[PDB]
Amino acid sequence: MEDEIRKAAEILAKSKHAVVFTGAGISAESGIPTFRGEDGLWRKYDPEEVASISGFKRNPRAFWEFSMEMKDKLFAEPNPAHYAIAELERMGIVKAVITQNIDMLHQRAGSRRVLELHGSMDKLDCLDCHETYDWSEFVEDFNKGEIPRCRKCGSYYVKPRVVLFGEPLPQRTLFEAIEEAKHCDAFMVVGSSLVVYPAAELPYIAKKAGAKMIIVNAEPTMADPIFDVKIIGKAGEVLPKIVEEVKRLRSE
Ligand SMILES: NC(=O)c1ccc[n+]([C@@H]2O[C@H](COP(=O)([O-])OP(=O)(O)OC[C@H]3O[C@@H](n4cnc5c(N)ncnc54)[C@H](O)[C@@H]3O)[C@@H](O)[C@H]2O)c1
Ligand SMILES: NC(=O)c1cccnc1
Ligand SMILES: [Zn+2]
Ligand SMILES: [Zn+2]
Repeated sequence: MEDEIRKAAEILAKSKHAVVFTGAGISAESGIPTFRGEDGLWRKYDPEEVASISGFKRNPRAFWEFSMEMKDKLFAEPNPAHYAIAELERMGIVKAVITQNIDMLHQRAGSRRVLELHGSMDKLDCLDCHETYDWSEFVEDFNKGEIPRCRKCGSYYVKPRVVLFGEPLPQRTLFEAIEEAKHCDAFMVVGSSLVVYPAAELPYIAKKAGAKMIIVNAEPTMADPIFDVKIIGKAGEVLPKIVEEVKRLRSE
């Protein structure tokens, strides 16, 4: 059973307002590659021109062609980990999910409260005429290698609602996440290296507030010491185990 998974369930089974923070690691088992080798990535492309709002206004194609070359799974679906977290919310334990991912796999899995720190691929906006579109109107053409283009004014500046270099983090969502970390009674990290703000700081904020800390990651992080329970392994495998044990403790 492993003492780690049991204690995690022991903690969750006792909390009425738990919060889950997730990073790229929770979507690896869905087919979406993590941020591994980001250093090298910036050796092939100028981050300023292909991934900043400034480079986007200067030439939209750089961003889109850059995305086409790197984006792998466009029709990925939530894996067991996402569902486990949605089941936890239905059970009255998890009250919120804070994620850095832009894949929306938490919502598609049933989570009702998802705070997206880096935005998402849900919608796009034409910067010239202000038409808005759902990612679904372009997905197929994009997978065929076609740069999205406004169907109303024909502009090529159709920007997705994700945070790019040079623009601020969504303040109000960030505000809600921090408040979340301050009043939760259990804070669990899943698939995040916790290296950069806000991922790197939210755990410490919840820790100061008195929350019980749990982490499930494939590799250790520098924040591991503050966690009450830390599990090494895959989210898609560990999460469903924890939920089962919580149900067992509940019905007993
Ligand atoms: N400049 C830097 O030095 C640096 C380093 C790391 C991250 N970052 C930034 O951090 C942000 C993303 O952070 P993040 O934490 O979401 O992504 P991340 O890629 O940094 O971390 C994902 C974590 O998931 C773990 N993981 C992989 N597969 C897993 C699985 N199946 N189950 C559970 N865990 C698994 C990994 O071991 C890793 O620690 C980006 O903005 C990125 O640019 C920057
Ligand atoms: N899961 C994700 O949304 C994601 C986004 C960008 C890079 N790696 C993972
Ligand atoms: Zn337009
Ligand atoms: Zn809350």
